[PDB]
Amino acid sequence: ATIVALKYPGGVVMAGDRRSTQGNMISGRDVRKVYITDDYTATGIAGTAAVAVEFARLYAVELEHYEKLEGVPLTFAGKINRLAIMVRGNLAAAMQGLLALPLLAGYDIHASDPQSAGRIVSFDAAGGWNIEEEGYQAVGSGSLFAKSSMKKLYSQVTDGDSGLRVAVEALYDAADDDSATGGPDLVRGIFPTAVIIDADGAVDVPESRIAELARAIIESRS
Amino acid sequence: ATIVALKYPGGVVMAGDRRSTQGNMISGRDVRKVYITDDYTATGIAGTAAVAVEFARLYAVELEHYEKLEGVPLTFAGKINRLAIMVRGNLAAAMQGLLALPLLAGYDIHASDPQSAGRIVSFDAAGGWNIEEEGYQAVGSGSLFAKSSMKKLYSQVTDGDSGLRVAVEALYDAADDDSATGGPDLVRGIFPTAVIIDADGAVDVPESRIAELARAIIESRS
Amino acid sequence: ATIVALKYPGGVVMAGDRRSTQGNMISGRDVRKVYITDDYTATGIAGTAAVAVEFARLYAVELEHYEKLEGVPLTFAGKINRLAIMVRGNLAAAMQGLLALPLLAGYDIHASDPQSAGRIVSFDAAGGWNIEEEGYQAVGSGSLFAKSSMKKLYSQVTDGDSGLRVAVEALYDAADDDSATGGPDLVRGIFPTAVIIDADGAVDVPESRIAELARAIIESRS
Amino acid sequence: ATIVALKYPGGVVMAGDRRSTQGNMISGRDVRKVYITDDYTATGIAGTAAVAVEFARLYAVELEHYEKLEGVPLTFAGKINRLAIMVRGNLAAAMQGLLALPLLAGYDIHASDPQSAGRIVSFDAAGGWNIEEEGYQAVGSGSLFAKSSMKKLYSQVTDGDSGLRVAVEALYDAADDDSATGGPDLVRGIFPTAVIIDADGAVDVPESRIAELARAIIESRS
Amino acid sequence: ATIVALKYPGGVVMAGDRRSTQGNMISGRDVRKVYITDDYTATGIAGTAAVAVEFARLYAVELEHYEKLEGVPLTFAGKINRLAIMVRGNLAAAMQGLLALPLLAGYDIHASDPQSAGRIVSFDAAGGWNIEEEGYQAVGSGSLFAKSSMKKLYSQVTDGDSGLRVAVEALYDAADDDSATGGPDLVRGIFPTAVIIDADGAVDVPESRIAELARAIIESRS
Amino acid sequence: ATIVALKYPGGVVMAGDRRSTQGNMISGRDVRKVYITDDYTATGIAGTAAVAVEFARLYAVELEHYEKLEGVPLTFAGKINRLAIMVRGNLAAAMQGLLALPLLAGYDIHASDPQSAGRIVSFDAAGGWNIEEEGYQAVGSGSLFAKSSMKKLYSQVTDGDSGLRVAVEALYDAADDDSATGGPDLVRGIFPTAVIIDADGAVDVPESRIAELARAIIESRS
Amino acid sequence: ATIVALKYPGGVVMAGDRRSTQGNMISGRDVRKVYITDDYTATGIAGTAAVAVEFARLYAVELEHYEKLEGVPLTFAGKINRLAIMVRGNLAAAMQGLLALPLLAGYDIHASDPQSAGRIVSFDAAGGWNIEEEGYQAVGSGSLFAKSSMKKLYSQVTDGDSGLRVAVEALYDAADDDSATGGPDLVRGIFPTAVIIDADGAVDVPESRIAELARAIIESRS
Amino acid sequence: ATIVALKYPGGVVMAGDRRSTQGNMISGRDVRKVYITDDYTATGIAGTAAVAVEFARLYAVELEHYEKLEGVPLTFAGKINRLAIMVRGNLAAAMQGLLALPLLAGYDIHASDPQSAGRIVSFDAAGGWNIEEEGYQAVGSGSLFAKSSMKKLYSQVTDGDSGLRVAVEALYDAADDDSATGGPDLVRGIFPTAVIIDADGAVDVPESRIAELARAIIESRS
Amino acid sequence: ATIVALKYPGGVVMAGDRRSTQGNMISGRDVRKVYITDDYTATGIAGTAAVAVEFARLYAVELEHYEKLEGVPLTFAGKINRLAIMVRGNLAAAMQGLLALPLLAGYDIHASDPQSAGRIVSFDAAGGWNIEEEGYQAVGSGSLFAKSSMKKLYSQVTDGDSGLRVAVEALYDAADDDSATGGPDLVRGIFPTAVIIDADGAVDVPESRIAELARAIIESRS
Repeated sequence: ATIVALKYPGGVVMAGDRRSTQGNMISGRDVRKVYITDDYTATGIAGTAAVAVEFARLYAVELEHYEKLEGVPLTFAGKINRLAIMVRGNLAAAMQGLLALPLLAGYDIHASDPQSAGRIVSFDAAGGWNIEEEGYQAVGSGSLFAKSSMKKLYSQVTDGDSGLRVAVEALYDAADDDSATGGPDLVRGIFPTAVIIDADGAVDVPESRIAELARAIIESRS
Repeated sequence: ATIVALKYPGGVVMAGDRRSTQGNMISGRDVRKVYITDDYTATGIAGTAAVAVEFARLYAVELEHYEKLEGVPLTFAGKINRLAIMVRGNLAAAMQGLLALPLLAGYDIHASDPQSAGRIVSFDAAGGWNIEEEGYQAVGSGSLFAKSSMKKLYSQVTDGDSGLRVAVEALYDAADDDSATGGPDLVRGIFPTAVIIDADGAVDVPESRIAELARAIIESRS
Repeated sequence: ATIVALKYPGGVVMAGDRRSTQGNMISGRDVRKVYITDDYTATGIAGTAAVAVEFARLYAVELEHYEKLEGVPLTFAGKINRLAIMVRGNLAAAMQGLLALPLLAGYDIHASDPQSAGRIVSFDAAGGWNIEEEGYQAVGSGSLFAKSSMKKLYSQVTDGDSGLRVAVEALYDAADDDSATGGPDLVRGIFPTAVIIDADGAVDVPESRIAELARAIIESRS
Repeated sequence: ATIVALKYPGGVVMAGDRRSTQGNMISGRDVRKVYITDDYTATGIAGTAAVAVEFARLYAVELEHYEKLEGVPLTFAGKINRLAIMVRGNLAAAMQGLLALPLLAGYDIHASDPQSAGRIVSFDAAGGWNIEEEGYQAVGSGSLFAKSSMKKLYSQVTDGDSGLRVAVEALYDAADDDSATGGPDLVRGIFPTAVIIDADGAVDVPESRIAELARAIIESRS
Repeated sequence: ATIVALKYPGGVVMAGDRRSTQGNMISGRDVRKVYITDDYTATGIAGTAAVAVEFARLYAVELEHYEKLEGVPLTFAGKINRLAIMVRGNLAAAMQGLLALPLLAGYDIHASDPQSAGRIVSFDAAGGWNIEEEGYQAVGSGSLFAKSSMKKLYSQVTDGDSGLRVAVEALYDAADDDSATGGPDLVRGIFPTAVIIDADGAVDVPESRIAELARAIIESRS
Repeated sequence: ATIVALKYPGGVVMAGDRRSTQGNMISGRDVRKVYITDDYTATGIAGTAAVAVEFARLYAVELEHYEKLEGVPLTFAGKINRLAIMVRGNLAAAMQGLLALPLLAGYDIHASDPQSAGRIVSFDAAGGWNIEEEGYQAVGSGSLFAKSSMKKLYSQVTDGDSGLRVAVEALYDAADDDSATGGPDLVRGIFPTAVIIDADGAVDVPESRIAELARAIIESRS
Repeated sequence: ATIVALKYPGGVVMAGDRRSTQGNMISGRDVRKVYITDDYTATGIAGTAAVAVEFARLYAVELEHYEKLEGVPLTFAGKINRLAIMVRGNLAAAMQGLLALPLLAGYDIHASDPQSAGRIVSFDAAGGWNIEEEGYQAVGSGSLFAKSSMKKLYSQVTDGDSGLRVAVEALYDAADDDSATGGPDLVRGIFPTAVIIDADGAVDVPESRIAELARAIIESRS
Repeated sequence: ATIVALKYPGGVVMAGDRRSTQGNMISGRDVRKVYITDDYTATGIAGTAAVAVEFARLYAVELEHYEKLEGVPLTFAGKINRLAIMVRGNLAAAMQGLLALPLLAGYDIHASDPQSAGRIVSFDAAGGWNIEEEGYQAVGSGSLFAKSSMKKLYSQVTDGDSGLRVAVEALYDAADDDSATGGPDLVRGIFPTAVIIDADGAVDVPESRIAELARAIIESRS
Repeated sequence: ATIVALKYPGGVVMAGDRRSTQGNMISGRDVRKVYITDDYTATGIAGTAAVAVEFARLYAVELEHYEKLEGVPLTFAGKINRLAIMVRGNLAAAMQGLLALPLLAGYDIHASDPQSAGRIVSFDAAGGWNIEEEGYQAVGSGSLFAKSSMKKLYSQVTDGDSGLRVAVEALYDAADDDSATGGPDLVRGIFPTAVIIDADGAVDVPESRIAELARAIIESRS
């Protein structure tokens, strides 16, 4: 399990792997771990799937409920506070073993500079949150390898396509260096899913672009 | 870690994977686990590498020492007894965690029927040994998947090439179903190693044949 | 504690940090961890210093004793076997907490190709050894960060100076990403020590070259 | 984590480091640990960030709520009592491992002598509080080194700039003597944050002054 | 218990406190912890007295025995090795609770520069040794406070008297900041003992000089 | 921590030390441990400060509340019962480690003989109370030494000044024999605080008298 | 169990109680705990009687054996070393519960000043020894009370009778303050035993003198 | 702690010691343990004082409350039932260590024979009660010795004075045979307290009679 | 199990009960526990019978062996030392549960006064021994009751018959007060065994005298 997210001028990208493992045996091959909560942010949870899907659904439901009740969407700080409270409320279950660490990436429509409106937030096991400002952040088992790869590869990010390519390459490096992370599948045609958030909203990247990027990266590495 | 061995008319084949993992992180990519002790048998040990290489070297040294002292090679039963004693003498270290389960495949030159002279022997953690007679046997973490694949694929074994193809396909299935087993590497050009033992002795299969077999299997599975 | 070693055409380089920490408090600022055993190989041990210096001295003494007794130096395989036996004999003390993982880099004078005569060997806690062939290897607390940095930076290695620069940059990255690794000191003038082994023997890199390389890297990163 | 605070004629200064470490790996590089609750006092919490930010926000909210309800600000003794109750109410979580030790520095507008109106209060893990009167106090992992440095350097404090320089030098010494404390960053341009409280209220020290002070201290130490 | 030692041009000084405490109750008031082994070095052990006196006597006896047997005194490296072996041989008793950490200070008569012939060696609990080169080192319960005081006060060391004054001031600071360290006694006339080693040998500082230095320091601090 | 109290004809005196220690390190140098609850009695608590200040404040608040509600002050037996109930209600926290043993000294205005109206009450950890009648009582870590000193020195008590001198001498002896008790400070000018209760009420002894008494005692002991 | 010993001009006295208690029940009423080893020293052991008598007999036997073998008595330092070795050799039994702490008092015939030839040595549980120089020392359960009493009463010691009276008074105070120490028995006529060592040798004090001293002390205390 | 009670024609006597011990150290010298609940019975509790005084006060309060509510005193069986319920309700605290075993002695005014109206009741730790009919009963640490002494001495009981003398002698024997029981004090003038209950009610024995009885017993034993 | 022994002018008597109990069930009714080792002393062991008989036989064998080897009987001190060594050598088995506490009574033929030549020695579980001088001593489960009875009844001992009667009465009292001690049996005719030692040697008391004494005591108690 590895989820990466980096900031590019005018938006933010988010991607994750598609592998679920029960110990050392592979259980899933195309598991989806990146979800869209509402128009201008997406979340990704690494850990137990049973807690991850529940957290995603509950976060989306709470955001929609508040928006319907008050008539206006929550501010970014309010969303961060709600997610932090949700994470903190599961500390006992995390101690038992039901651990889920989410990653939040969104676009701030109430920012003076649209080019620097992208935000990346990481959460701790105890509920603490920190706003990422180095331009990238990764979570999961292979987070360290992906973070090092992004540290070296962030100099080539200029637009959305460059950021997507860097994210795919970081995921490939994490899968190469970690046995719990699943790389691109050229036999079954399974590729990581990505979400791009910009001023127009959050959209889902088509599988064709990710397939071409993965094929190009594999050819280059050969 | 997965090592497979099956019997074909006129000989016996033996193959294993090339992956070493320290927990969940990949440490090796072309680790060799199949060794040739003397002319008419080869061994393969799955488990801790530090114990596996030591066991292989010690077994070869003991066989050579006996052959030099007495002037004649040991019988197959004597070799099985020596290997069983060696395995039994390491039970305390196996209990602590230094476990090594070897697999023995050899050719009996003192058999009435040369076509049925192949032998496969499996060893337990307590030193018990059993002569395999179903025609195939696998050891390691992904032994069950490989054994099922060989159970379905043993009907197509007629000669050495068919047995080698079946072994490679079983290793591929085990790597597909197990995250601790490494499949063929089309980027770095790493392929499993195989040893063929027949009436002329034990030889090492060239990497080119294994590469072509793996490529054909991958193309067929696509 | 971080020690790195990579292979370049015609030799091999080896370097390590200069930090000793007692828990979370800094105890040493210029600790030397890379030692020269004899003419054509050098070793580096990461872990408890009391065991590291003892292991280095004992290995050098054993090599010199064998060379004096037999009149010829040991082969590389013999040196690897001796070091593996020494590491394996300390497993109980390592279990208690006195752990020391050495890294071996040397030059093989009995190789057909002088340009590919460099060797890098890594040792496990149980005494297992593996010959490194990816071109680089790192040990210590910050080994992962240095290994990722070398994975990205190995494409620029052409000669000794390039390899030394890559090693220094990898050490700098490891110190940046790890609080237990000490980076270059521009106030006290403390810089990591490096050893270069080639066909002419093993020599110690002067501090001036490492100082200039570290200053250039710091200026580039600014 | 290290937070220092000392008293100068006519006010009080407060500063802290910008390092967050998850065990031995660095997680944050510009973490803010000094916060302003209201006009005439500021607080600093060392320990778990998830508890520290919550404590700061809750203390500020409680003070504002009381001021709005009663129409007058709380006395200094009342603020100390409220903070002590808040600290005491978290003793079980501190026993489990969620420990947070705050440091309180403020200006008493109801004092006969304005020059001696500065107050420094330290809190224990059990909720006990003591008013600091030696002129300085430090909390965190590297509190001892900073306290010794301030013990030697307090003789040069005459005004606000002298106190700020002494605080920065004490933080530098603590970072030098402790691996968990982050010193000034000349590459990324990260410097410790400081807050100055005087008769006109609590203000935030601009980063430029701290940068010049740190550069001067580094040059002097060279 | 606190023992300090610092280097001055042309020699080395060594001093320690005179307090023995059984838990929280004071048992001794003039305990001697600095001993002279032979002509050109002195040792000081902090910890259990029953082990400290035994270690001092055994070290002196071993040095004298070697000098009598071989006719020449041991080199400094040999003395360090012997002391390290002695410390390492007591690791089990230290684990039970009989811990003794010695501090070694000596003068090297076989050095090119007489002004830089002073040496300070510190030993770890596991037997590891490191040659001190910052110019000072302290051991005992209040070692940190004394080390910080010496860090600030080392700039005034020019000769033997300055070094002695700095050592006495550091001991006074350690006694002030630590309840297990005994300061100067103006009622019973008990003062710390000091040993000065120079090119002429190791001598014992008379109590009168230490008394005057302590009185001057107390008057200055008033 | 040591608090002493003895009876003299016409009143009662009470005094305590000014040292707070966190294990073996000194944390406070002028901590106040003797408090005045109301007109005709004072209390002193030895142990955890966080519990001691809370107990003193709560006892004073309860006494004032009862006096305001009923219009008449509580009898001495009622005050003893209230304090015993308060002590008994904290037995679980004392078992965990939050132990606080108070000492009560007061003047009974409803006694037939004004000269024998002084009362001293000691409390146990389980809430039991006993009225002291030997003429003196001490509590704290160094209670035994102070009690022995008062046993020898009680023959010289004739009036208030004699009792104060005896109490100061007992505190000095306790500080001499105990490392957790702080004696008079001739450098920082810190002296123990004392409270005198007589027929006119409870008053605080000025620091000048205690300073002169301590100086005279120190001169006599020299 | 309480044994006291103090120094007077021209000799040294030693005395102990006569009570043995099995838990809380009295088992003995006239147990002797002070023994004479040879001419110029006597010893007293507090703790388990079965170990105490054995230690006394063994010490006397060893001293006599050495004197007979070498023809000259051991020096005082040699006797101290032998007793320390004997105490150290029983550390395991002391840990189990068979603890015996001896007290050594003797006269040095090889001293320049006969008036200051008295010596008092105390031993720790780990075998450490310290020469007493305050003029008095007590061991046993009620050692603290006796030591405080001697601290106050040492000013009246001028000769042997004064020292004996002070020792008897200290024993009486220890018995008064400790329930495990037996005071003088006026019904059965049991009184503590004392030994006086001077330039003429060690002699046993007659019971009549101790009886008169105890009666006078009891009458004075009435 | 020892409390004795025996029956004589026409009444019943009750007495107890005056010693309180905290482990092995004496804490009290004239502690009162025999109390009068109402006109025709008295109680004595041995064990923790904090529980003993509380039990005595609560029993007296309950008896007075019932007498005031119903207008008639409780029967003896009702009093026994109430005391048994009170003892049974404290079983958990007794299990923790807060054990208190009371002894009840009273006079039955509703009995046919006034000469045999005395009653002695003993209570167990579980709340069980038994009416004593052998003529005597003792409780406390030294209960066995006192019971044996009363077994031998009960033949001389004819009236109140004889019973009082027998009780005092039994207490003296218990104090002689037990170190936790305090005998008569001829120095401080402390003697055991006794209560005599007859047809006229319960009265307190004056100290003079007990003093004369103790002096006569001591003289006889001499 | 109860064994008693008391001293009378001109000799010493020794007696014990005849009951063996396995927990709470009676196993033996006439078990003999008093044995004669040699002419002038007898021993009695209380505890495990399997150890008691072995100890008696071994002690007798050792005494006879020494007497035969040297030609003269051992002194009383030598016998005490041998018995103490034998008891001390069984401390581990006693800790497991095989406890045996012997009682020694003998006649000293080498004493100046024949009337005071009787000796009684008691031994502890750790091997310590004490010579009894109060005139009586008892061991076993009911030792306390017998000792109290002898304390009251020792005033009537004038000769052998009086001592025997006192011993029988003490045994009867111990059996009455203890359920593990067997009293005289008037149905089966079982009575305690006694041994009388005087100047003429040790003899066994006939059962008729003990029967008459027990019958007289029973009649008197009726």
